[PDB]
Amino acid sequence: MEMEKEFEQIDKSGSWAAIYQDIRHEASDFPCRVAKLPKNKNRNRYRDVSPFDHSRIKLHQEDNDYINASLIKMEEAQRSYILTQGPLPNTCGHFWEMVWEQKSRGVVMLNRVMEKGSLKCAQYWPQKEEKEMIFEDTNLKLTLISEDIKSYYTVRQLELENLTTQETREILHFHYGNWPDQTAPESPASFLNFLFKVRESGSLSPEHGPVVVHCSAGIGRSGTFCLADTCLLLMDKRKDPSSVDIKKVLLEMRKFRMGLIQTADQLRFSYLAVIEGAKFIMGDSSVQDQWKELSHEDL
Ligand code: VO4
Ligand SMILES: [Mg+2]
Repeated sequence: MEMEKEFEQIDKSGSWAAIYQDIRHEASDFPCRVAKLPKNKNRNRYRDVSPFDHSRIKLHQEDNDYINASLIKMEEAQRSYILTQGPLPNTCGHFWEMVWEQKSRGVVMLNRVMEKGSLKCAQYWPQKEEKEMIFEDTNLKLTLISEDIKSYYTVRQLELENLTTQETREILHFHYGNWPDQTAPESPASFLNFLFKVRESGSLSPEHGPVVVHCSAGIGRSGTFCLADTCLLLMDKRKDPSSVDIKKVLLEMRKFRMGLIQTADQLRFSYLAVIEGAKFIMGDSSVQDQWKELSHEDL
């Protein structure tokens, strides 16, 4: 409720840029010394996007434990996320080692491999059932089991095997197809339909490790996805939409990874998505089918 009154006041005053710049100014600044070591240069996709030392995910190998990935641990909401960059050709084994070690069940990919003429993420999962991937460095095998291709997103079932122990795990891949970099999703409905598909899969259960969320840099689209989810969860535990302070939640998330939400329009969209999602949280179950129909996911 209060977020909705704030939304209309910011909209009618045309001050989303100023509100967003305020968040940038107030955001935490913590050291990223490991990310900046010379030996880790080729493990970072972008020179200006690094994990903080205090929240970085450490790989369980004595050689080099570095991956560009951050644990966003939302204490009040009681949910954690791992936000990471799109893996590079040389860090795909590290990525799946992280998924294994952290016991994640879901990977949310919000970008395409090719965007705007450039390669934004390595092809880190197999595209054909009969062409499985072996990651020699980390001793992992990855097989495509099936995929469900909808109009704007795809859900894949993957099998991840630890070749040292022969244990296997099902990993769900939720792949958003039409959310461009530095933009907001096309509609709250299509975004919320996707978010609730991730939720319904069980991938966010506290019984599993944290869901892995990435785009190319792991901060813009990834931050928008996690901000909306966390705000809806906070509202859900209290059953009180007016108790959620979305800018405070975003500043809390930014204690764990720099730069989350990259444009003023992504911040504005986050308000829109949380305000709409609140209808479901507060007991209008029918609204979820409305999002699905407006999503045209079968067209
Ligand atoms: O590739 V993302 O720019 O949305 O951090
Ligand atoms: Mg507010």
